[PDB]
Amino acid sequence: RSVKAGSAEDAAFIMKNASKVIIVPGYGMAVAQAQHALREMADVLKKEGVEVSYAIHPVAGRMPGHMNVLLAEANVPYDEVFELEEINSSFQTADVAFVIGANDVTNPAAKTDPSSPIYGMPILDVEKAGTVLFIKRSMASGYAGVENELFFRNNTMMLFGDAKKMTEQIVQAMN
Ligand SMILES: NC(=O)c1ccc[n+]([C@@H]2O[C@H](COP(=O)([O-])OP(=O)(O)OC[C@H]3O[C@@H](n4cnc5c(N)ncnc54)[C@H](OP(=O)(O)O)[C@@H]3O)[C@@H](O)[C@H]2O)c1
Repeated sequence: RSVKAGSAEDAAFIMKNASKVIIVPGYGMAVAQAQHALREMADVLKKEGVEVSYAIHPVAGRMPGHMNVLLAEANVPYDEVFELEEINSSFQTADVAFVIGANDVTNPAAKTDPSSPIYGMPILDVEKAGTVLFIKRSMASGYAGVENELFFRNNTMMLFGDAKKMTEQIVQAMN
């Protein structure tokens, strides 16, 4: 087994109702729907009084300064957005981590065990937050998709489905 239960229905808590998280725009996120989903989410939801930064290497997806496009091109802000080495703060208070579409960018293997097929680095210690929403089908390859057992601790994880189903059910249609 792993360590989760409700899919996006859970986001509503770590997303549309989680004092402190970090939208981690991975490959799907912006190219999934998050781009405009986490966009309205980071707004209609940040207004509730919840924080939302972005936990991802400054390259989690296609180009480098691109995942910030879904944040900018959509509407979400990048001032509360931390690339990588500075994520030590985002996840320092985030009692969650909406890890949307990321995959090898969060490979906590470096945080858990270097045995991984790669070497990892200062990823975005996402599992090291309250909950975590790794939204994607399942066999997410990415640049590595290796060691990522992060989905085995306190309700922190991945929510099978498309990043478009992520914010659509939580911030766009919980119940
Ligand atoms: N950006 C650059 O210029 C650059 C340059 C050199 C190295 N890198 C490195 O490349 C890595 C990138 O990490 P990352 O997490 O962003 O990358 P990935 O691991 O490259 O991420 C791809 C992930 O997004 C998902 N995905 C793809 N299409 C999707 C879709 N249509 N809808 C929903 N999900 C989709 C995939 O899983 P699912 O199919 O399960 O969704 C996949 O696992 C980093 O280690 C980085 O340092 C980047």
